[PDB]
Amino acid sequence: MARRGKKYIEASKLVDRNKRYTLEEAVDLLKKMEEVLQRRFDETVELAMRLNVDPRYADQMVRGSVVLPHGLGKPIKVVVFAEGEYAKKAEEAGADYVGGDELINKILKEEWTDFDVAIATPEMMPKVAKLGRILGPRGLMPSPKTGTVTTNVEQAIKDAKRGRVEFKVDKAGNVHMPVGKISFEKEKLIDNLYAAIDAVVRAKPPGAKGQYIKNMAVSLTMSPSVKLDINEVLKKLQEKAA
Repeated sequence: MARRGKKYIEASKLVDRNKRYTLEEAVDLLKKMEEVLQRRFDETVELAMRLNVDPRYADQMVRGSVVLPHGLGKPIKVVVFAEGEYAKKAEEAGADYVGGDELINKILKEEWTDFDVAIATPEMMPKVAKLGRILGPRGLMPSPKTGTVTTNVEQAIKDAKRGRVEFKVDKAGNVHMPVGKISFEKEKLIDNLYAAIDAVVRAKPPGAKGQYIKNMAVSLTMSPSVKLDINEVLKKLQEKAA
């Protein structure tokens, strides 16, 4: 498709390079970007924060959850990659699709992605990796950052079913949160974004020193990023609270 790349750079031209945007500006750009990108799946809206923490220490771990104000109409369809004891727990907890090598091969070979969230045990991730190419782009790859790689499958399934978004900073201090679909009306996306940003703000650990947030940006899965103005956003956020 000698079309897709023309579309990517056009969408990039919408962003002022070193410009740092308000949430309301950014969601406006995301929508304009999608107008150009015209993707055939409903792109996930992604929040990226880099935090000033070394999570090697317990007291600098950034970990939490938040029920975004606006999510997809329920029920949320949940796939769990699991074997043995964990598969039983998975289905007991109400997972829609529970499976191992067969499930994984069905997804890859039939290009079947009819579900809202994927969770995997740590033991299954090595087998799940080959799903990176179909799931990655659709925001469906199980990841520790979304807390979707775990042996505590029951709590992860229930959290997904309730729209509780889980986050966990990585070793480099980066948090990634999906905060809705681009198909959502903007007012909803702005709401979800304050909600998510506030949650990470409140997760500030006791060992966190100096300037907590070092970078913030929002993206669609396959679009350029929009940098956010950290101090503006935190001001807007504080002004609506205390």
